[PDB]
Amino acid sequence: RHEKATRLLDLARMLAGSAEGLTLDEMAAALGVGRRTAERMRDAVWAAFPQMEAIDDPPTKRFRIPSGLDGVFQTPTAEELAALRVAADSLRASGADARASSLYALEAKLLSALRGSARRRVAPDVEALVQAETIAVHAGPRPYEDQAVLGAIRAAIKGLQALSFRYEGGSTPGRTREVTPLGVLFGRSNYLVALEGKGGKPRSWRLDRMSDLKVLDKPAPPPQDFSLQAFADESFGIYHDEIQDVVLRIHKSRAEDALRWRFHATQQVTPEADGSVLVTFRAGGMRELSWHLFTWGDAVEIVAPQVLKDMMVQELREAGRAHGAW
Amino acid sequence: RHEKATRLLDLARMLAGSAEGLTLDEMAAALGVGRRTAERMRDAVWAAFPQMEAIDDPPTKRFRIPQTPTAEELAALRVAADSLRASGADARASSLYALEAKLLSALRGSARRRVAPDVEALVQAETIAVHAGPRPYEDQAVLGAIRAAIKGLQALSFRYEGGSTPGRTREVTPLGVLFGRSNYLVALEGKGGKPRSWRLDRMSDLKVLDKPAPPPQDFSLQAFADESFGIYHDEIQDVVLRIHKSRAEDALRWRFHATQQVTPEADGSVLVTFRAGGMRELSWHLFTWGDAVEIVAPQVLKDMMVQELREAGRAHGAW
DNA sequence: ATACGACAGTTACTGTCGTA
DNA sequence: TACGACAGTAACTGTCGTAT
Repeated sequence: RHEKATRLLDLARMLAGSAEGLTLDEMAAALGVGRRTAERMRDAVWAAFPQMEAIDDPPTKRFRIPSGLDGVFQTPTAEELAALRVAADSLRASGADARASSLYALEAKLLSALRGSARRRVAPDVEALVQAETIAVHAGPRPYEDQAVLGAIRAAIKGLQALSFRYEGGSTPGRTREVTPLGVLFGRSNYLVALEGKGGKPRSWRLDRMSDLKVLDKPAPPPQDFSLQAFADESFGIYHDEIQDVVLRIHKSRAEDALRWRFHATQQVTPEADGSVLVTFRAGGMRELSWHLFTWGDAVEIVAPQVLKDMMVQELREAGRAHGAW
Repeated sequence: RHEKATRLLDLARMLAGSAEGLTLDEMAAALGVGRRTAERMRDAVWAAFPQMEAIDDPPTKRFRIPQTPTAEELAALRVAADSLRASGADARASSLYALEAKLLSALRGSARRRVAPDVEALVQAETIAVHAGPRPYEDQAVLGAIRAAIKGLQALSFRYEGGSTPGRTREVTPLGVLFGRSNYLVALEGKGGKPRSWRLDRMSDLKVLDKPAPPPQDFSLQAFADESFGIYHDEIQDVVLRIHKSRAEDALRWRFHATQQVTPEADGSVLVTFRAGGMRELSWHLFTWGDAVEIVAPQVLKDMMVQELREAGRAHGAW
């Protein structure tokens, strides 16, 4: 059959580039195949590539392939070249010209490394596909994706040196302040997560207001424990508040849409027996949450926390008087 | 054991050795498996490697098959695929990850291991703020027909579980796929006129038809995408907003529509022209401005607004 | 020629369980 | 771990034809 051998030669790919070895669990997690069949694939890949090295990492053996597969399995396929540029174009069409420029550069190198003769062959079908699909563009402020602002910032955190720049807003606009670069979070605007000097909690800043950029030659590292994605998932979006358990009651009117809906990274989607759906999660940013609570109209009732009652009826009198409801 | 997967790759190993073509009458001997199964191996590789060509010397067949980027590139490709896997977009992620693999594979060691520790320094110095909305229903298979029928220019007979006529199959011209709230297939019910959009959630028991259905020479999927602000294609109203003086900054650098024009003021406000339908979806986006917005044109925007406002207004005791 | 199917019969497909 | 084995059960196999 075909389906069975596809997933094998894809695992051979997963090991051909790890360069440290993804252990049997880390090699069979991207497949969810199972233990013993994963080891059977280990021998099928050895019976495919007897140069595949096993290396220890007690308490486990990590496996890698050091010398590349056959070129048959390395030169990319149509849908993958296509899906690279549909996303790179999506960035170009979301004002994110730098994030795109990098992926475009990839595509260029990815095609000159294809033998010229074969490129012309499946150059067109790529274009057919990229035309055929399109990604939505929801409405949200233009991303402040300037390379010079991102050249200093992907390098301040590289040498782990500090950085001082001029920002506008907050309680004190204009203060050219020095901070601890952690990483950039791409969102509605573009935001940089960083910390002032020492002491406190990592504040928020919008790239749109960055001038006087220098790579402050005064090294300063972060708290080693900290992954930026963890700080990301704190809030329901951007605004960082006192993190809040929330629980929502969805009518049956929108039951089966609530099942496949995605509120937060910490969802608790278990259905009431009587048709409703109760959803609990935990994050800050309770106003942006009310904004998403418009989308459901009369199909959800804020049950807890009762701070959402305040924020919701707040924004329904804030946009209700200015429109002509009450 | 596990023979089926390993004995097959050794077929593509010779389809890359030939460059002139091997026939079933040969391959069935160079594998010792027999002809009727050799006739299935070709189909298998053709499903993996459409690059396999069939040089035909009458009256038999023959068969043959025909970098070093910056950390920045790799980390950006990675973070993209991750923001895909974090959205439920399984089909579009699975491919960006595969593309990272196939070029990591083709890198020499002392460099592929020299910049392997550098990728993740970046991959955790950025992460993308995934947004609330349904999981895009992307199953490799129920988009696989659609790609075949767009390449082969064929038609797509598919059952549909929604839209006032659910239960039986119906033919359309496969025109495009718009990835949005959910995932969408825009098609022409019949031919001529304007396109109607179908949610992929409710399309199953598809089949590509050997009755090739050609699309018009002059259709633009991005245009139709713009035709409705957001998703559902209402009438195209000429939309006209005024944003109060405060949120000019984000308005001036906002992106309401692809056919939008941001005209500033003198009194303090900002004037907004654009043109597309979707009154509900836009009343939603205008809730996220509060009271800095005065709807001018059309009149149905005001209505859809007050409709979907007091619907929650009496629902949440705020009125 | 090859594509291509139906149809008994077989022997790999899982997951689970054992010892050196 | 690197390893078989258990049936338990769906796919793999090859005789046999149809189909230009």
